[PDB]
Amino acid sequence: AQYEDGKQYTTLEKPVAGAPQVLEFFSFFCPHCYQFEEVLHISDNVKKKLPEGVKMTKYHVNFMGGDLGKDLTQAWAVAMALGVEDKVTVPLFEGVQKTQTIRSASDIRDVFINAGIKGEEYDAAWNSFVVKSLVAQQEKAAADVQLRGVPAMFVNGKYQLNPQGMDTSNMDVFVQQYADTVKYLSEK
Repeated sequence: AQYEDGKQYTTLEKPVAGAPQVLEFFSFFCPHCYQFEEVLHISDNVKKKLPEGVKMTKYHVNFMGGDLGKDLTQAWAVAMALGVEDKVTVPLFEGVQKTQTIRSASDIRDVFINAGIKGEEYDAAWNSFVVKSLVAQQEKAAADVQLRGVPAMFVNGKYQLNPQGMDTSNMDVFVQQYADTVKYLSEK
């Protein structure tokens, strides 16, 4: 009643097994995504509503931005492999959509160095298999769920969260509603 399949979430017709707990696809080029992270703080709020044990996962997509899009996906892999995701996210959104300093593969690297990673660590990580695998892993995940647009978040690999069927009025009300539905979906 409170959460029906079709209002606040749509049950995937052809569910994907082996998928992570809570998956969230995004792109540094996607403007709505900036609103999701920087303004709404969706990623850190949903995390503060998820039950103990469950873990969130973010993947970058390459159908937006051209070759540099693919580089940002690979750049995102490096962010995951090194586990510095909780620091490079903002300056990458700002460097691409706001300041507009990031316009090639070199500027992205420059962001990481200023962030706190050695210039040798980044480059060595960029050409690492763990990174290539993650780029192939992300691409596959995005292809399985037949992703068409970002942002987007899936649960249990069998439930796609619909932001359409939720409160749009109070920005704070949509946040909690978006997080609550994730809590329920996680338990089910």
